[PDB]
Amino acid sequence: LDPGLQPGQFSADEAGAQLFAQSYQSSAEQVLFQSVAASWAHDTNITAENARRQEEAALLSQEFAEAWGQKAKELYEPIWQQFTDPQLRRIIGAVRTLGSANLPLAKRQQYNALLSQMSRIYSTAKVCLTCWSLDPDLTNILASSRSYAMLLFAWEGWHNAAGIPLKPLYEDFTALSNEAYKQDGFTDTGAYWRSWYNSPTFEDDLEHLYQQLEPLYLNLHAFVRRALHRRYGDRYINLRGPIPAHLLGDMWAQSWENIYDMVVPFPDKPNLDVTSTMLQQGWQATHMFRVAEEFFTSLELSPMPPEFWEGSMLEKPADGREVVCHASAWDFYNRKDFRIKQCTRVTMDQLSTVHHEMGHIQYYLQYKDLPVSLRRGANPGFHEAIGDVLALSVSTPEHLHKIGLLDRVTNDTESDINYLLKMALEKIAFLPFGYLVDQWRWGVFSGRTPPSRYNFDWWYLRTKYQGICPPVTRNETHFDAGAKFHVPNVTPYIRYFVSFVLQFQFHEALCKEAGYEGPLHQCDIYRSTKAGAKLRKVLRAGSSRPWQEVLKDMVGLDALDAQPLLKYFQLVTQWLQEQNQQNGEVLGWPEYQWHPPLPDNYP
Ligand SMILES: *[C@@H]1O[C@H](CO)[C@@H](O[C@@H]2O[C@H](CO)[C@@H](O[C@@H]3O[C@H](CO)[C@@H](O)[C@H](O)[C@@H]3O)[C@H](O)[C@H]2NC(C)=O)[C@H](O)[C@H]1NC(C)=O
Ligand SMILES: *[C@@H]1O[C@H](CO)[C@@H](O[C@@H]2O[C@H](CO)[C@@H](O)[C@H](O)[C@H]2NC(C)=O)[C@H](O)[C@H]1NC(C)=O
Ligand SMILES: *[C@@H]1O[C@H](CO[C@@H]2O[C@@H](C)[C@@H](O)[C@@H](O)[C@@H]2O)[C@@H](O)[C@H](O)[C@H]1NC(C)=O
Ligand code: PRO
Ligand SMILES: [Cl-]
Ligand SMILES: [Zn+2]
Repeated sequence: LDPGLQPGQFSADEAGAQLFAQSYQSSAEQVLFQSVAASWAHDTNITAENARRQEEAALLSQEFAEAWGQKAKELYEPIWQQFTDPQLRRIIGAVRTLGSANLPLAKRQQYNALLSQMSRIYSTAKVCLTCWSLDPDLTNILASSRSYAMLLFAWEGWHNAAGIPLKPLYEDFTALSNEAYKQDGFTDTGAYWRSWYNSPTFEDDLEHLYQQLEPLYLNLHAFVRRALHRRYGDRYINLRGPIPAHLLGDMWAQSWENIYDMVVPFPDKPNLDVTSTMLQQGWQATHMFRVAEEFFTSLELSPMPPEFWEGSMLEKPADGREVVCHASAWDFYNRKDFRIKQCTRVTMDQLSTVHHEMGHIQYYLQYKDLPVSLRRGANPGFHEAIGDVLALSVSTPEHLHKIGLLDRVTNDTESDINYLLKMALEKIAFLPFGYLVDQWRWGVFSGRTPPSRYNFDWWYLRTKYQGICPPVTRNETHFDAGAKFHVPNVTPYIRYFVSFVLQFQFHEALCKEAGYEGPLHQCDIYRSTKAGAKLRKVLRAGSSRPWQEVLKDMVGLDALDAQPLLKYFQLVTQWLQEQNQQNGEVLGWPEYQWHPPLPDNYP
């Protein structure tokens, strides 16, 4: 570590701590930036050499965090919690946590290399028949193929190709991650992740939330299973059993909007899937981003800077380069460079993703002048909710009409049901999955789930919550959790469950602030500068203040609350409930053991 990056001398009182924090900040931007840059160079161009460079950058980051971490502990570890500047408390709090910097040198290297190798495995995995990539090839098949056998080949091929080789590395990563964070005072890595929400009752609170949301999920599930039964027959669909995991339009069955055309209750109404219109109008990735950008500026939030357009990767490279296609938003910590890396496809659901990612960027733009340690969301769920809130307005038939993607719908009860169903397939279907992923990972981190039970416990949770079953037999050679991006890429997941609840709280508060007075689900906050000012306040706060306070200022409540979500969906909730009772549906999957047979002569 260069002497210019070393911590100097500071007094052991609150005054000296302010100077310490300032000095940290003065050096941290350079170190964080070199690391984000190397990560970028790798993720947009996966090679052995770029991985080597990224790891080298990661090592320097760890060295810097060690030097300043230890100095913070030495000087302030007792007294810092009693400092009366809450922002300073948060900075010191952040700096004293070394994470992987706690590992001895050889283990830091092992850890850094594991991250590289798991990332490589997931993002370069292919299914050969030459060979299909996840994005766009297998994504497209799962989205639009209605051949049972073809869907199965894609689902099984993907889970096999991505999951199996990840398992040994993931075991090694879990052990090292735990060793690292134990030194920071946490029982395991999961405990560290959960600490970001600063709630002694976090897990209970999520459980209570889910209890309220579950009946909506059960009704949607029963309704969709009925349609699937009509399409695929009694051989492949059990009306009292879990749904085969490959039939819901999505590799992870995490969102079901791609099977909308199968379940659209009133087809004679205008087609709410505007994809073919985007295609006919010649929309490209770049136009999707401009359209998203303009919504932000309509709220008097920030446009994307030139560095964003010049630096971002908005399409899958045509040069055959290997990239991490999974959409992400990047803060380079230099207050100038902000980027999105997305293998953008021209679809309606991709348009929503563009908004999601740009929500992240907008947060970055708004809090770029805070000290580095405070450049985070009020909690990670806040960061995930921003773009989704705007996307709720964009999805409304009225907004789609405003932007030339839809002919004015008859504002009647049946148009409402269509729309709320399409939204339910996207938002309600996700809830059990958003909830279960970190439950699996928390179990792994605590040792409750050893490698010998990785798949057993994954499918337990997948069945328990989503009511799905694998369409082919799985065993512990398979590592099906590994075939979902966030696991090998070590990105926490509970943020999304939190987000999916919170975004409806945001939507309600912003719509009220916008002076809108109709039904919640028909709200469009486009061009509300009052709604923009309210959202801006949240964004500029970063992690400077307790999330409960920031939420109170915004929404009038200091807690996550399912009621705004329920109010938004109430009409389709009622309707689905009636369709299910009239069809004599069983709510749930009491034949919990059931799996479908193989298609004739597979493969
Ligand atoms: C589509 O049609 C629905 C009717 O099914 C319209 O919803 C209605 O919108 C009006 C006007 O915003 C609402 O009246 C308002 O009531 C509040 C008090 O509740 C009052 O403070 C306001 O002054 C205003 O008069 C009405 O509540 C609402 N009706 C229902 C049943 O929700 C909707 O406006 C139409 N949407 C579009 C986009 O054209
Ligand atoms: C992808 O990454 C590789 C490195 O793994 C890049 O290859 C280097 O490019 C520089 C600058 O043009 C050359 O001078 C070097 O000879 C290359 N270095 C090595 C170690 O091979 C490559 O340019 C990157 N591709 C793209 C499209 O950015
Ligand atoms: C786990 O299963 C592996 C392959 O699965 C088998 O073949 C597929 C196509 C299905 O028909 C399935 O029922 C079969 O089990 C086996 O190669 C492997 O031996 C199994 N691993 C262990 C550790 O038992
Ligand atoms: O794709 C995923 O898994 C998460 C959830 C929605 C946004 N990104
Ligand atoms: Cl999180
Ligand atoms: Zn996100």
